[PDB]
Amino acid sequence: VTKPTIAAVGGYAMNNGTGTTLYTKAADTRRSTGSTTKIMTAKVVLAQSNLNLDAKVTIQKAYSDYVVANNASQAHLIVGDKVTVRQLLYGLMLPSGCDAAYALADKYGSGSTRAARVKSFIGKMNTAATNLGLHNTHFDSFDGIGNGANYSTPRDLTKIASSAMKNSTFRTVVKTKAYTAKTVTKTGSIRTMDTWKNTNGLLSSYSGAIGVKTGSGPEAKYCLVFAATRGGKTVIGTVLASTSIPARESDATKIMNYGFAL
Repeated sequence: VTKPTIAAVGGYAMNNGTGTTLYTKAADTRRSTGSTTKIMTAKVVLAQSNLNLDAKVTIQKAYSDYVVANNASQAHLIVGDKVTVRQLLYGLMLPSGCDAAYALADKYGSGSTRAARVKSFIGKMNTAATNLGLHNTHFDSFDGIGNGANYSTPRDLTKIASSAMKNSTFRTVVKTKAYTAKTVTKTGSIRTMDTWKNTNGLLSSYSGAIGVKTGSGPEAKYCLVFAATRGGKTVIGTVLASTSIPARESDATKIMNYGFAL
């Protein structure tokens, strides 16, 4: 059809299976990523050699005080509770839990203090980007809150998502609309947390939708990394700095419809 007009200042889409570019709009112009940064955190974790999805992590007061201070989005994890790595991945990706991101960084970074392990974890995120051969991506935080040193591009981010989608656990989490965690309490009892719902509205509005993660920030504005399959063909892409929640959703709908019609 005809190229669609979108509100996002940055946009990109490709055939996930072949790598062929389908849509472009300032595809290689660097911008702030906000919470879309959490896609890489999940990717690094899932690639750890010492990965055990059933391993349990104790929620520290630090994770809790962190979201309060930066008034970040959270999964409402309760300090004292024991949560598995698998549950933390759902907490990170669905409601966009920055408290979960912190817990994952602290667990998989290497070092003797929490401060040292987060530093090491962020170093791992950048190494992963270099290994993907990226040139316009740099991380300064494990969640996207950090600073102006936290940037990427619509093309770079799409390649990061495509790489993560190669992991079945990642694909499973990302297409999940709702998840309810049953955690272990400080005294040993089982707690049913309030249900977590995925912030990505395409999972319900766009048929074939299968991913992947919304994002936002004071500088990043409204972002979304999307993916969908139809006729055995899957297009994956990114939209950076759209003007609102609904606008970001139609931007992506428009790009995907165009990509499938090419």
